[PDB]
Amino acid sequence: MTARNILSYSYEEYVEKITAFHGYPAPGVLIGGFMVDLAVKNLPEGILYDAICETRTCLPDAVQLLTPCTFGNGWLTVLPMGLFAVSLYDKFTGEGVRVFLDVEKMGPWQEIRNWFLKLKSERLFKEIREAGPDILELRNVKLKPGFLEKKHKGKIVLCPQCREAYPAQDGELCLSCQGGSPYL
Amino acid sequence: MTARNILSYSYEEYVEKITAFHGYPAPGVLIGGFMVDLAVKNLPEGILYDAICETRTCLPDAVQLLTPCTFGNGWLTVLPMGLFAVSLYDKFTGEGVRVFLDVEKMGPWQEIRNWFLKLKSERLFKEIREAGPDILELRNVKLKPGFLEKKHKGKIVLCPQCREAYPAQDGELCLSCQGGSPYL
Ligand SMILES: [Cl-]
Ligand SMILES: [Cl-]
Ligand SMILES: [Zn+2]
Ligand SMILES: [Zn+2]
Repeated sequence: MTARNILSYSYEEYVEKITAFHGYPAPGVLIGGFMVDLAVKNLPEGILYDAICETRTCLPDAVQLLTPCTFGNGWLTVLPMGLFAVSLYDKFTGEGVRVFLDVEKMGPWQEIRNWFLKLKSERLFKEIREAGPDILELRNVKLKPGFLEKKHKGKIVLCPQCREAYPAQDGELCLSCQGGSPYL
Repeated sequence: MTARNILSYSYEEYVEKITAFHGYPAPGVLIGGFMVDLAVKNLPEGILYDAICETRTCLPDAVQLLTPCTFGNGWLTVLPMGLFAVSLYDKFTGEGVRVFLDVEKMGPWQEIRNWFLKLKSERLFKEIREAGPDILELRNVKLKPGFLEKKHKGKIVLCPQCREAYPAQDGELCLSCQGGSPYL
């Protein structure tokens, strides 16, 4: 029954939007909402930010649903490191904020803890909403130089093997024909 | 002025949705719409499919906007191989369809060709809509075994260095502390 807006959305509006997009109101994307909300609230007002998720699970959809950063526009980067953390950072300077879960704060919340630590769901969902940002920690960060590199003006050539267009830098065949092909 | 629906959307509804999500009605996401539409139209009726994009640029947002597959639910995989191609495949069997651009078909469309090949925009946008799926080719594919693997029931441990939770398989530190950290 606790009032828990996520950016401009009510918690119920946010649950609606995320089930629509992600397919299920997954704990990770719900918690993810609180994280992105706290992160945005701790950036300077009106700035243009990029995003980094340190896990591929759930958290990217919280970012995509709530921020202008998407996987397809490149403003969201996903580093698959298995860490339930997101950073939002100034695109010009690389200064930003990282938000992650603080298990030290999940005393009052054993369902969130059992979920987070995969220890072996109506109760879980109520807890996420009650906890809100109380299970989160924030830290100022600055991105490494490589994350703010000029993107390269690549020359497009034709792969002799599959006859598709690809960046010439990738080699004498495209990366698929080199062995990256997922297909039999 | 050509009628060009993209799944359930009109071309104008689709342009609206994609500018909202992606930030700009980028040629890639527009073309991407035609691709995902042709792909879905060539899967058996009513089946549950996963998606693969072979480039990170634009094409993922066409998939995310039009299909239930998202980066965060794991039903969309992005293989960053620089190839403007998407496949949709049966999640159970791995049989699917790959769609890509056929430059052989871009005779009537020099603006699309100049864009696709990066050779050095009101005209480009009109052409994409006029061309529709005429610049696309389709091929039946079956995914390699590794893309249909059972996902591992990982044990969650605490990184001694950063004291965040991570999968024990990753090592004695988490992948960030091992060196994957994007932060200074
Ligand atoms: Cl991950
Ligand atoms: Cl790529
Ligand atoms: Zn090739
Ligand atoms: Zn660590």
